[PDB]
Amino acid sequence: TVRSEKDSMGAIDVPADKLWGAQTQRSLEHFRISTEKMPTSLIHALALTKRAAAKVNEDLGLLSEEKASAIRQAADEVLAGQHDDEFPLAIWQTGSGTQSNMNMNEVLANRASELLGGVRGMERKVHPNDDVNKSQSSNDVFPTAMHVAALLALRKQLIPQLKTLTQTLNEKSRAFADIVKIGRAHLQDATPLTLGQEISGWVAMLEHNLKHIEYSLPHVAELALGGTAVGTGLNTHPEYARRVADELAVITCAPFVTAPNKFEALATCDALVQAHGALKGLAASLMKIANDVRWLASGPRCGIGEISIPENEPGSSIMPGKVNPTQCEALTMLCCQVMGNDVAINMGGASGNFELNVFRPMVIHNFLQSVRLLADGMESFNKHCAVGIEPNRERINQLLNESLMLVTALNTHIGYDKAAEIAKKAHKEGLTLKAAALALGYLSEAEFDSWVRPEQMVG
Amino acid sequence: MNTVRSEKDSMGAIDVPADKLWGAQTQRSLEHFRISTEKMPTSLIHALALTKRAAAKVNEDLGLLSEEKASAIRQAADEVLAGQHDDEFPLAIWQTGSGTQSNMNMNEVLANRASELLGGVRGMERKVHPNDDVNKSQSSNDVFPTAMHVAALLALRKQLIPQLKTLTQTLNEKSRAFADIVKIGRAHLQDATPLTLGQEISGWVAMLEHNLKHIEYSLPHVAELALGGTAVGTGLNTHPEYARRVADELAVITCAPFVTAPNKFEALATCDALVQAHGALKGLAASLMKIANDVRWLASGPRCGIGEISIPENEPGSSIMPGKVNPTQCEALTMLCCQVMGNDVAINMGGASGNFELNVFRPMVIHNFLQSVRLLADGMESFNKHCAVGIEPNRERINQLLNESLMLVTALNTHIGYDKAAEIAKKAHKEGLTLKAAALALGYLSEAEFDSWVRPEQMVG
Amino acid sequence: TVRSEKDSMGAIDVPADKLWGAQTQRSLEHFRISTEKMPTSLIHALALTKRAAAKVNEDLGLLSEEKASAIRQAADEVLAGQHDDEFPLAIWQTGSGTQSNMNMNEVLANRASELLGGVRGMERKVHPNDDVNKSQSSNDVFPTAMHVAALLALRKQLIPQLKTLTQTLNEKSRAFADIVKIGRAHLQDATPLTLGQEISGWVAMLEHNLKHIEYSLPHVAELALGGTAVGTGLNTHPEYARRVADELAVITCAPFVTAPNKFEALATCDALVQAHGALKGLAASLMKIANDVRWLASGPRCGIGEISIPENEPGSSIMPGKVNPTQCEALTMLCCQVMGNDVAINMGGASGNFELNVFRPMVIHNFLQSVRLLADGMESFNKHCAVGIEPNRERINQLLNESLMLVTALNTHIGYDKAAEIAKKAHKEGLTLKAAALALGYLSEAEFDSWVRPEQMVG
Amino acid sequence: MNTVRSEKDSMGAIDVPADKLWGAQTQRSLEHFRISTEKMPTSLIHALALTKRAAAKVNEDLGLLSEEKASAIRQAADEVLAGQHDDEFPLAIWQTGSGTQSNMNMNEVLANRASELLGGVRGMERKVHPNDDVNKSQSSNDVFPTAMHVAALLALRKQLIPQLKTLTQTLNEKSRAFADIVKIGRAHLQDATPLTLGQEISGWVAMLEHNLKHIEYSLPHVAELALGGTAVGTGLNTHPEYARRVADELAVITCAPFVTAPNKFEALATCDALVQAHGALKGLAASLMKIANDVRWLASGPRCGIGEISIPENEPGSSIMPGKVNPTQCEALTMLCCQVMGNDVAINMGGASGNFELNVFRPMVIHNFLQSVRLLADGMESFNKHCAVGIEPNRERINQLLNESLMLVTALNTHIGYDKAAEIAKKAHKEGLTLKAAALALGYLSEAEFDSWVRPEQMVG
Repeated sequence: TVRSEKDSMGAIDVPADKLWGAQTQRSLEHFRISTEKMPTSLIHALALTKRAAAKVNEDLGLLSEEKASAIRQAADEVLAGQHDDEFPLAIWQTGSGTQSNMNMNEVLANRASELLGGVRGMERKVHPNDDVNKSQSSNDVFPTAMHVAALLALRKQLIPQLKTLTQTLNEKSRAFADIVKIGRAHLQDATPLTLGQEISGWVAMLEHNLKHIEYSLPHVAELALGGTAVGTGLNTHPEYARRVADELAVITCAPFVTAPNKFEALATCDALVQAHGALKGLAASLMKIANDVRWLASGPRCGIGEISIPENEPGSSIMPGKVNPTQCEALTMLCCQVMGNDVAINMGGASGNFELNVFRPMVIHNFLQSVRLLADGMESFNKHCAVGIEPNRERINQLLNESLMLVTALNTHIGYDKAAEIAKKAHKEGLTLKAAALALGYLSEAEFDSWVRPEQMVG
Repeated sequence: MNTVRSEKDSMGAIDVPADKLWGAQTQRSLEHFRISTEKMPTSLIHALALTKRAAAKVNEDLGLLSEEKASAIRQAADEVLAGQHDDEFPLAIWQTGSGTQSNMNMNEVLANRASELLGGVRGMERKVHPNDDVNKSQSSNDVFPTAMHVAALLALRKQLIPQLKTLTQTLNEKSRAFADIVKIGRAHLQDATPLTLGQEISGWVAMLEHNLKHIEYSLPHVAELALGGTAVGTGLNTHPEYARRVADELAVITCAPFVTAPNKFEALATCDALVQAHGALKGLAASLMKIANDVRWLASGPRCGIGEISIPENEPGSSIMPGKVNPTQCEALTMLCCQVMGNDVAINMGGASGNFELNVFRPMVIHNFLQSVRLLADGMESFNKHCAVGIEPNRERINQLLNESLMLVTALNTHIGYDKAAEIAKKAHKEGLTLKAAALALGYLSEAEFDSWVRPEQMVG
Repeated sequence: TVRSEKDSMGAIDVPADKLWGAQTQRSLEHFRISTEKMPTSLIHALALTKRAAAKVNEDLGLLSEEKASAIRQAADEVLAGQHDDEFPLAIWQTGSGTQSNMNMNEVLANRASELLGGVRGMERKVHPNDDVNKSQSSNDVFPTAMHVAALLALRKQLIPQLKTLTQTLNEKSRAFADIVKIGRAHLQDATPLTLGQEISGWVAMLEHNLKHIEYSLPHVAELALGGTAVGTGLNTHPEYARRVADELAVITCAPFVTAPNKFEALATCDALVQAHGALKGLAASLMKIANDVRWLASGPRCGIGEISIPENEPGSSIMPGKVNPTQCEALTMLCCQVMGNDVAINMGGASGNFELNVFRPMVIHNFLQSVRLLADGMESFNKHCAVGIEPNRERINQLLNESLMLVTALNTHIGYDKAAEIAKKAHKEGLTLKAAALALGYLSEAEFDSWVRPEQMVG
Repeated sequence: MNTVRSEKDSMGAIDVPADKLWGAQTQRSLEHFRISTEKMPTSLIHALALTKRAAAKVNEDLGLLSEEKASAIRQAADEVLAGQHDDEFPLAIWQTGSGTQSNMNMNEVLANRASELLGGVRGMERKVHPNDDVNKSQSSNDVFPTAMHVAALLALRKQLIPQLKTLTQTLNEKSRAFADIVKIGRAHLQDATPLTLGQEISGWVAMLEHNLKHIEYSLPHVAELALGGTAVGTGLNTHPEYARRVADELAVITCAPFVTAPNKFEALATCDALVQAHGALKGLAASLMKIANDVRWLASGPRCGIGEISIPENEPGSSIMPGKVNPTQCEALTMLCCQVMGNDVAINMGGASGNFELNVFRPMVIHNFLQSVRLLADGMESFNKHCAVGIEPNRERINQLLNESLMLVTALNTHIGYDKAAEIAKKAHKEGLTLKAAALALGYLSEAEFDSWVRPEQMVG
């Protein structure tokens, strides 16, 4: 049920049905903290990093073809979801990510050995440090995997969902471009605008956020691999750093480059501090959009009620028409999460010392969580709420025409004094503007209808 | 004034303005830390003056300082406390992280002024000396944290807690006045089963009562003073009774329960008491944010919002816009609540960043802490007098919303059964009717029965 | 492989081998956001809440004995770890926690039905809403479970580990009470103190933190259950709120009480905002302690090196004596996490509206994570680092006696001018204080040894 | 001055100090928002004056305002910009959340002063009118966000970016000067394989270069101006060319690339551009924190720390304490970096909290944003001139640490093999020896061979 594996500290029992080795087993004794583990995106990015390193080491004559090919095959099995239970280590580990680096080295070595006709364990044909970790340090591998996971997640998950939600809201803005509604400023009734114009503000917000996120991508694409222990690249081939970045770009189809300054790359998490700045911007914009949606949908009788949203959860037959804005609640909650995650990242990023930042597992745990939250939240809000936003046209018109805000349309036809007198009488006596104007005898019903045109007050 | 006076320290001579009372170390700090515009607040300047006044009294008691000098230093400190020397403290928050430079600012100003009070002059011929006399038995390392806690505890006791109690009393009065006014509930922003306006306000009251207890729990730790720890916490170069005596003297002159810190290493190496006390303040900020938001949403209108309450109108409006009242006190309060949340993060980072024997993030920590206390105290004072005391219900609007809602339908269940009550509610929702109109249209009851049976005052417990 | 369950929205297929029902299945369609789920502590607290509600409903004659007993048995199975895979829902759900409330209602009803000789599904003998949710709302159940989980986690995990770490450091402080070392202020050499005194500062910090955490417990012990939908308790028995709090106190052995104001209890997360304030205080104290440990252990040759710590991970045979402070790295990282979690909690807690705060899943996700991180982090730091702290006595003495800081011991024997002259000569020429004093002929070697006593300079 | 002047608004009459230029709405705000001590910063006051100067010019171009009045308003605004009226702006940050009251403060001061410039008087007989003339074509809702972006973009362009470039140049000079000085590496705080001091400093340089690019990426969005959106974004009651014309005029007079916001609803309902730009500033704060910490740790000593570099000594020391230099510039800089992190949270909360057509957290957002810019700009300026320009290596100490370390042992591998090199390192560690002493004791090489083979200058790439 167990096998005996060894490292420089001695022998330790490892579960026979697992592919990790002595160092991963020791880490399970020493970092038993909470429940957060490396996310799949990061495990995959680590496997890609090892796949690329093995290819380059083979190209340079440093690693045999049979070993490099077997390591790549084992890495491909990880990427294909065959080894999810082989990565048991906590986020809350050595701050360089050494323990997860060695977790990947051991799993890939033991599995590659089997692919070459050997066994897992100390009789293995492929070796975690001498083969799988060749030319590498934990110090440069972990930040490489951080940036690979971050850039691919932004490109493949977050940006597509942002574009999809933007397109939905742009369609709604055009569909509702002629629906005049009351403005609200300071929460008070205000000058009118169209529902389409209000939604166009949400659209422009998401378009601006996309640009800010795109501006953060070039720095995240810079990779530390090749800096080795402290940034000098001591005892590596002069072409290794460029070659491994090129190979990662090939296999991922993304524009990875080697970091021009390896000391900045090892000593900081600056690219991720900056990129997460754009994500907390998106979180503040999504919070505002989600709040507008839920407030505009509030009711069905004692709130605003200008729009309806899809009803996705069962309700009580004695409470028909009550629709809780549950997608808005999930989205506003995760937006608060992103703001907190930004603080954790900022503290970690501010806390490097000398040649190495050792707050890395926590930084990437927060960053990749924010990406999942924002991408999946935008997907869910789009599919289950935004695509179904519809106006309540009678309620919109009732609020608009019963308000006091259209009174300025009378200024050019009668006095400002008379228009103001009409509004004051309406407010004091609970009348519409039309009823107050007729009672004062300042105009005809025909004149009011001709002169007070909300569709001429939105430009 | 253009004319200068030459002042000296261990580094040499430097020119200071002839009409000012500070000395060489203040002038160097003024010239070397030209960073932004934030300076020590008056509360902290006063706390430093109190600390020097107490230290002079105890040094005299112990035979270490002459009566002549001790009395003159106390007189100079009382002038600072009386507001006569605000322009003598020009230094930035963004200075040395121990607050050494502001300690020396007080030492120099008090020495030069005490010299004049003894018939002498300011400058290098002074009769009283900043380090040998005004800083006797002290270090910057233990003086600045002492002044931090003196300023913090007095601000909490004399400004924040009284204003919190006052706002709580006002809202308790409103809760009692409106105890019989039934209104629609709102959960998830959706219409919900009713409660009274008094019950809703009682929630705000209970929040403020809980916050007071949390703030009170933080006061004993802030009352612990570092003075007597000297440079690294061991008390080297102090009389064995000095730490206790100076805490006692500060307690006498401030009428606050200051005590010497039982562990001077914790007192010098951390800002932990302020990290914890500010945790209670960010709790109060979250509660005030919610209360302020309820007030402004409930007052929203005049015709396209909720409009269940009115608030006092303090700012001019437009003649052509009767009935519009911007909730400006609510806006100031929600803004400062956000400020307190950010200040908490700055404090937490400074508090987490001590090294070995000394935390050197102190000016920044106290700048944020005292700002949060001013904002919460003055914000509650302003919100109370300019909004809370004048909150009133709009009774007709409250009843209109309640009677137009679908949420009173369960009052029918005991009379006609669940199935028919649900049928009425569904018809009312689908057809845009009141519950009464839907019930009459189906023939399930009369108007008199509806009015007899549907009683909101029986639906609030 | 599936069964058909029903709610008010219609029929939906549910996996036959699962115990949840229609509403939980719908939630899996609508809240597919990230990977964070309710933690075990919260699932258990929900089960305890349902167990207590069923007991009280039976006492009041509202629920049959056979149904109440079967519900309690099913809840006990959850608490015993038999149903961990029956709670699949995301944190990022309806902000009142309705979906997780219904998850518990459905699992307990389907399982209780089996315990009464029935089946799971629509033929069940026990009903999720009419039986398991009797006398309750999601609005008051979820905050009750939040406070039950929070108070029990603070009492059973965090406070014991805090006391254990404090005891270890108190023992180290006493053991090292006579070891004089150089002080450090502003990172510069400073007046001496003992290693025991320095550690006593850490101890006093942890003692103060325990008091602050204890002060937060009475508010967390207040429970919302009995306030029902909006706080009025409409259509509940007048004794129900007190009875359910009493029953929770009995079964958990903790001092739960009914909240004296149910409107504060439903409309806010104030108790948890305040309690988390004390946890971020602990995080700032632990950050400082962990940093002192790793800096004091830094080296082995080019840092401070005044203490040694246990070596828990393998190293390279060509780098003997290098010991990375990996427990300090895990602890400082999780302390940053707690600071970020506090911001997320503060935003959620500030964001209630009217009768209900609907940021609750996110608030409790953060709060319970901080408790796990701090409790497990203190356990790990204690077991794997603090218990093994030892002084490097020769290095401590070398730094102390080669510094310039002991010079003030000469002030009372010779001039201050002469002592200052000795220190300046030592600094300019790279000498010890003793060598400089002898070169100036200001004292004998015997006088220096008699007069310069570090053990007399620490009080 | 005790004597008053009666000023009027729509609400009635109120007394203002006779020697002041503001009017009734400023006086009401001053009296109703007595909250703490933070006021509008001078940069924002100047941006509001620039906005009114540009609006007057365009209104005159469009035939909407007489040449007489437009020229007088521009003259009054230029007086504000020249620093002649700082005491005419007394209002708190903690005011109405749209900044209406500070908009009116500028309208009233400029109208009363422009009246005097036309031969008239201040007060109700004035020749120029705050709302009809100075606020013509404008709303508070679009003026205050415009002034926010004008102040923010000019502060970034004229203060922050130049100081960032200057500090970067200094550190690049140091990196080149020290390119040949090999020192011990430190990873996890543990001794590590070597690098040059120039290489280590090149990391700081590269950080500051990256930060400059990130800040530059944020400038186009801040350059978008809300002016012309009026009350809710539709531009009702403006000439169709007004929004473009006023952005063009602001671009001319400031020499900065201001443009009208393509979507006025986004411009009025959010502070998104400032949320994003402040994200780049908190990035810079994290980088500066790391650089400042490296400097102070590397300079720590004089005898019980690292001590690889020296820094300028700017503050007096104790005669009895030669060689001790507190890193006070590093302490001021690390403190303000914490402040920027907290300010970011306050900004994020305000930015997330817009409702419908208007974000009303604006005074708080701009107070934090402009503070962060002052702190980072002035902090970099101060750190550069008072610390960075004078950083020097301690060459003997650098070499002592390098030669006493165990981390040069791999230079032996090619000569004697891994096994013997590892044996030497283990013996040196266990017995407290240098690598050379351990190698000689085992008889594995001579002293001349060790000196020939162990070359740190060959171990840095």
